Amino acid sequence: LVYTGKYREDFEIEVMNYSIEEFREFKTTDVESVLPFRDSSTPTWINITGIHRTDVVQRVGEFFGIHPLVLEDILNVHQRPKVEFFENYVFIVLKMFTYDKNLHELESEQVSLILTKNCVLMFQEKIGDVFDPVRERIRYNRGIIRKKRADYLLYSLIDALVDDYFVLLEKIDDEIDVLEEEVLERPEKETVQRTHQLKRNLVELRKTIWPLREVLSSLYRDVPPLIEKETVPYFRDVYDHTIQIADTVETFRDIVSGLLDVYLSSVSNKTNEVMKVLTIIATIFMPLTFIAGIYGMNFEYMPELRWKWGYPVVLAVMGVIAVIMVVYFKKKK
Amino acid sequence: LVYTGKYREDFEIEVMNYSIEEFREFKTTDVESVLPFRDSSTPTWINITGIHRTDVVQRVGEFFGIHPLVLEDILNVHQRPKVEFFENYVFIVLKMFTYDKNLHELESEQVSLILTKNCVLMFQEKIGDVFDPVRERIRYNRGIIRKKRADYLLYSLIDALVDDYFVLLEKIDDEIDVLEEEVLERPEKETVQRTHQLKRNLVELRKTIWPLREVLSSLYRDVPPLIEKETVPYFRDVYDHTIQIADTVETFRDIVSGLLDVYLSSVSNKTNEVMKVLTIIATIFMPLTFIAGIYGMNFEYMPELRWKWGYPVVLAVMGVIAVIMVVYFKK
Amino acid sequence: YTGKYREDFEIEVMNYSIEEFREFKTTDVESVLPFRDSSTPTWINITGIHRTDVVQRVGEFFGIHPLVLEDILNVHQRPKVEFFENYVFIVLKMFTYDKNLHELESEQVSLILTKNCVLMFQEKIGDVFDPVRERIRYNRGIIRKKRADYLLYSLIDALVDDYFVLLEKIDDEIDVLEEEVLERPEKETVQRTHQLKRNLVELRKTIWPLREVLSSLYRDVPPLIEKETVPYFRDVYDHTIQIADTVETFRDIVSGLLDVYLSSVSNKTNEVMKVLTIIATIFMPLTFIAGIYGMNFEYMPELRWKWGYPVVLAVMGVIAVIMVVYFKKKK
Amino acid sequence: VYTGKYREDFEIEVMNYSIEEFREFKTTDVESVLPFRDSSTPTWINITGIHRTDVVQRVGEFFGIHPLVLEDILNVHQRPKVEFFENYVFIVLKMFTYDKNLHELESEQVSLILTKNCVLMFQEKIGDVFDPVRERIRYNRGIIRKKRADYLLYSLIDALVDDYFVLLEKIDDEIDVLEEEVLERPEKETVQRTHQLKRNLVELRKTIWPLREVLSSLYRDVPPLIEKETVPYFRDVYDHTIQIADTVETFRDIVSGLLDVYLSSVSNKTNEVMKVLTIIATIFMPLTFIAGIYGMNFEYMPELRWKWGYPVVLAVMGVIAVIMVVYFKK
Amino acid sequence: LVYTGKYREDFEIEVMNYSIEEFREFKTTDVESVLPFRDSSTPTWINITGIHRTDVVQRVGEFFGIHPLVLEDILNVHQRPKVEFFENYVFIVLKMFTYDKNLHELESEQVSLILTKNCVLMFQEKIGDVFDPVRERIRYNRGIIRKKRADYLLYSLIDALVDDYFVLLEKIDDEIDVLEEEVLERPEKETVQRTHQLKRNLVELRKTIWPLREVLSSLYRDVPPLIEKETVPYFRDVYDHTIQIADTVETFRDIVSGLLDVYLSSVSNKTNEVMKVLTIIATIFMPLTFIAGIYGMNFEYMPELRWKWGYPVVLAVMGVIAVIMVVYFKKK
Repeated sequence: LVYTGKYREDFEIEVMNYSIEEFREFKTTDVESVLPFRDSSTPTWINITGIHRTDVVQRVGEFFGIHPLVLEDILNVHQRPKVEFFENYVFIVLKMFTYDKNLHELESEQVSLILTKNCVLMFQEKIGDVFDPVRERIRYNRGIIRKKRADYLLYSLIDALVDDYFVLLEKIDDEIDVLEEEVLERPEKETVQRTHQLKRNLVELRKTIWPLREVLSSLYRDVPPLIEKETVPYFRDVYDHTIQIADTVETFRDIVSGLLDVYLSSVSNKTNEVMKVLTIIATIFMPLTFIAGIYGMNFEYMPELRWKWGYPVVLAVMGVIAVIMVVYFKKKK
Repeated sequence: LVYTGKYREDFEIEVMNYSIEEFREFKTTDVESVLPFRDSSTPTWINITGIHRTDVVQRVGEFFGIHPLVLEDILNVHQRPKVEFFENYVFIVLKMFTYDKNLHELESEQVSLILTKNCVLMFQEKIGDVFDPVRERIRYNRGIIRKKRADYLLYSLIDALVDDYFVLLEKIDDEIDVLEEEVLERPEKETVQRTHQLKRNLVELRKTIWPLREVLSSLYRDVPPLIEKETVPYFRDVYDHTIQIADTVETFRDIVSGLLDVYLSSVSNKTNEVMKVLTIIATIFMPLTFIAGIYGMNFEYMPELRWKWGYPVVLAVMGVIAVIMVVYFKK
Repeated sequence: YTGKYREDFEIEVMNYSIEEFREFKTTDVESVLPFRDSSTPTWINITGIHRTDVVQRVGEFFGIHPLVLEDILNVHQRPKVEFFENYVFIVLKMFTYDKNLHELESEQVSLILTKNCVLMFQEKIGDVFDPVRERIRYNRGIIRKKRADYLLYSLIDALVDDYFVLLEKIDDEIDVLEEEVLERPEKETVQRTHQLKRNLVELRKTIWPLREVLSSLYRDVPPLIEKETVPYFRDVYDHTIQIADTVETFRDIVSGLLDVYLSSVSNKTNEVMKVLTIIATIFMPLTFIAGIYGMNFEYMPELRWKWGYPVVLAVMGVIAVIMVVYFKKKK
Repeated sequence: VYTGKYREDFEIEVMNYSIEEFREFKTTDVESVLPFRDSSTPTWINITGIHRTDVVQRVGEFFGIHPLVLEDILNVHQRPKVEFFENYVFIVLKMFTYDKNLHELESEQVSLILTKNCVLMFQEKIGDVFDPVRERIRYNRGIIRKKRADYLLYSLIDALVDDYFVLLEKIDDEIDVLEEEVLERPEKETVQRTHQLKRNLVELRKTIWPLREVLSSLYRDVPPLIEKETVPYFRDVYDHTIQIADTVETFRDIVSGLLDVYLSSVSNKTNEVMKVLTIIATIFMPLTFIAGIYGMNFEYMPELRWKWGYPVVLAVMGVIAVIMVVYFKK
Repeated sequence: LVYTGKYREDFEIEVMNYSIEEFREFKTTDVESVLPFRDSSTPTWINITGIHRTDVVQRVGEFFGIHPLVLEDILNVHQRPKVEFFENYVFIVLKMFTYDKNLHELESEQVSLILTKNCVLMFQEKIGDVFDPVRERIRYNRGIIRKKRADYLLYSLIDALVDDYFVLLEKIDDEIDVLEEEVLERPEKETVQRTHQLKRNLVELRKTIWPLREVLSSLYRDVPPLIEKETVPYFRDVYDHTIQIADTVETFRDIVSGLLDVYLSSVSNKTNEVMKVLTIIATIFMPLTFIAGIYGMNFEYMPELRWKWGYPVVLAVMGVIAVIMVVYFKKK
């Protein structure tokens, strides 16, 4: 039993049993109070927050007769999502994402679950989730959520985790718009440094959902013990929502790529803005310096003193030269 | 039960009850007057504008016995279009899209409606809709919209909404037409800030349309309380169009996709072209200037004055070198 | 009249029957008017519509909407079909592209079919109706035995066939541009493409919305008899598909033209600087040294060192030459 | 009207199988394949050389096929689709092939029509991926004999699915060659080759993208055929096109990023020259200016009044050049 | 039978024979010493080094009746990792990579293996492998490897193989962080070369592992000759790795792909930065030297002498004009 997560602080127990009639919920740290709900007729949902605790799970897990490896695998926070099939229960590896705005940081939380008999087990590390509206449906008798069983109750949680990324979408757009305005007006250094932060976290997001599809697809392909009549209409929708994300990822991939060019295109303009100055100055002096060089040189036959008005006439012909090119300038280049 | 919308200004109600025989249309802001129309055997079409009113949503919902969310989710002005079937009513979320050509921006208004029995409730935040020609055929008993019930009206309402997207695409292309031309001829940075945001507007669009197919797809394969037969092929025609719509959207991206580089394409090439102009100037005068710079420097031995006419001969040897370079240039 | 041609003007009327035929050229505007109630379908040519006296007369003579007259006076307008209880106004263009220089001209052809007459309006001289005149002249086709209904289409189909030549015009220039860009590349090429690609976009400006224009009568034609012109519209639209595709076909190619052309010169940007560097970087050192002896001092090494003039120059030569080996090093 | 580029060869073949026995033949006779319209066992039919409008018209009118359905086949340039009917099934498909020698992707349309137990397959030229499919029909190998023409069609399409994977292998290998050239020994005109590949890659996306609807239309419906013995099978095929198209989008980024390597290589070697050009002119311009002053002529010359002036002038400016050396690369 | 490798130097053959009872091993380059152990009912692990030998590999291939082309394929050191299936034994193409951090080099080592009956063939290129701790378990009876057969050891070989790929990436991972710091701050020349080499080796990396993933799924779905599901679930562990490894490879691919263009905007922006200096340094002296060259010329009418204090005045006006350029600067 090895917990490799960073949350070893708080622990919490919550159990929500429901039926076509009533609803019940409580928060008791008692380990042996939530266990007798296992053989309950009505589907009994159980929450375990603060999964860092090995002692409680070691009692609860072995009260359910859970395979030893499955116990520690839960405590392992470094894992690629999957599903563990058994003759009694079904285990699934999941992840939750949280992106704090006004900052670029991607944190994750691994949620594990085991569906045995009528009981659904949700295992949390810290406080907070997107499965609160699910409880709202349970508590307020919203839909067929009171009638159906654990596999649907599980799907209700599965359906919620799907919407988790949809909520995360607007969180992404926030940092984009801030980064947008940085690029759109007065672009500067560290912007590209911020670009990578947005760019790196971008593909990283889809990278997680990518194998998670087959994790859910294999379920949608098999599920022998659970009712497939209920299953097929459930997961097929979730199976569709991954396409909604598949486009949504590329949606921002084009934005990040496109907006990146704007900061890059400005430099070319800025370069062109400067290289026009270096151009016009070099074109109005070096040819005239050539004139100053010839008369600067002294030869055998000197027409300067020979011809009348040798000195003043030199400035005259050069003055026009400086003008005629300006007319040729101030145009499209 | 909080309205987070940007329009809490005005509040409007309109009621239209019709049939193959009779017809009536009127605007009564009275919440009590529209209530007894719940038991109407004829299809009841009701307009409700100014959804900012929490009490009206509550009051109308109470008398109709509506779930809190179904009333509250409407007050939530930020929501994804979807469909929920019920034993009595049908929860539907829609999004009206509007675009102005002068100022480039995508403005929208969320639309939700509920259909139970013969009752239909259209909801709006602000004034304006595309259902004006719909009311025409209703009012003048034109089409089959009178002959059938609210179920076909439900289609007829959505039909006008889906049709609006086609017209919207027409405005988009012309904005692209002007935009794409500006980059071609004019390497000036004004369209650049316009493009990426106008591109973003189209990018914003596909985010809605793609999952919006489920709104059709759900009704297309199910409609348990609604009548069978007719309901599906009418939706099919729309479900066929929503394919063409989304395919039309992605097609537009290809234009803007490489159009961004065209801006950089001209600038980079012109910059280098300017360098070419600067190059040929600095390369021809300096060596010829270097010549006179040598004679500008004096020494003890000057063969130039030893052999007569050393002045004009130098002018000749320089003139050819400058020309033969220009000949070498323009290669 | 918003056009620029106020010079050339001509009036022609070719009235036919199932038996006989008549044609005449009378500059009098009042002369063609009594042909309105002529039992036989009367086709009328009006070239040089710049004259408002003919515009104002005919419009008031047939009772034509004032804006429709202005629509003819407006030479810059999208093709369309205007449905009315009596007549139908249609905007059409005649595309002509010379191979000598890149330019595509378009003359608007408006037509109004009312009662017993069909009107053709030309801005300047020239059309594709010369063989159509022959069909009215030589009794070729069903144009004689039918009324103004197919008589109008006989004018239409000839215009439809005109687009084919235009594709052949551009495609030839494309094939030339294929040889101009992909191989033997030079400047001003893109500028020719900048004219061609622009006209290519300018081409889709008309044809693409012209589909609905031809599709306007596809399912309608209210005053005239139907199902004769409908299968015509079918095959006519069968042609414009390949046309618009051919338009789009060139676009993808034309894109690949500049794209490869872009990286070509932008890579030579470095190559150009290679020449500008090696030339300018060998002068400033030498020009300075050759500019030293121009200065004045108390002690002169020029006179102190015998052969002061040639020795200094002789040694600096190789010092500038070794720069070539100093340069040219593989970057 | 046949607008295709293959009007040369033509061939007709019919493969009729059972759960026990099997028979096949090659007869160009148009009236030999028609009486198998009422064949109990599912009939598989191969027709290459769709340029012939007579057979398509003859066989089509024999099956009561709508002229437009026969006309859509005559059109060789078309987007894949699915059209359900109360009797038969009409589906349009495409075949893509790439050669490594010259960078180009050749295309071919396959329009199949399933009516009851009769399946039609139409081609322009010789060559297909249905050869290993025939083997199972030939050797009584697998479930393919037991199930009907619906699973046959499923298998026919299923075989066409993996064809893209192998087709994806081609471009990825071309990428590998492109990975080599752009990075190692960067070369001009390679972008032109790359831009063609870009044009080739986008060209492929035109088919697979609406082909999702092609698969989704079938999979989520199947009105005439047996649903539960067909629908879950279409899924895996409908699942693959997601896995396929995602791999397609993957290459789009791969080639895009590597395309900028050659671009980045140029600007770097460009700037490589610029920094050198800078320090050359910047040092002599002030120095040349100084000597140019003493070259000027006036009424008063203090240079002669400067004791030991000449040796120190060239020396005092000698330090100015030195302090700029360390200043370089600050 | 053509050897295409670079190691024609050394040769060695080790044979490790064990059972559920004992263990025994020997190292004999003699060909006819390792052959009679073919009919051994006990699992026999046979090392094969000196793959340059076309004759012995043939001879052993002759002794086992191995297909001639397969023998040449073993002699072929240029091949995609795959599995050649046979009715009795099984041929598999594999690779072993080694990377040093000092000099960036990804070297390749192809090891083919064939398990016939109880005999295990392992074709080495040169001396040494990562199977050193694997030999300990066979020798010192460490684990259930003794109680099980060589088919279980067959997967135990993959363990040493895959564990290398883990450490391999861990070695390679060190360079990216450094290359980042090279790109993020203090960017310079040769950075592209490191960006090239590390990515180039990474290209070679996926080019090997990605098709090597098909090796497992080839057997994992079947394993026809050996025991099924008594070997298959072991593959599932590496099956998780071979996908995650290539994704961890893909991780480095995406990072380097992004790390590259950051350096592009780094230089290109600072390219103009130096051009700012060259512009303002040159353009100010362009007229100055020209002005000095004006009076450098000589004429019949010289107003310089006509103008009192001609020398100090001219040098005075050029003092302020050159300075205002920096004030004329700071525009855009």
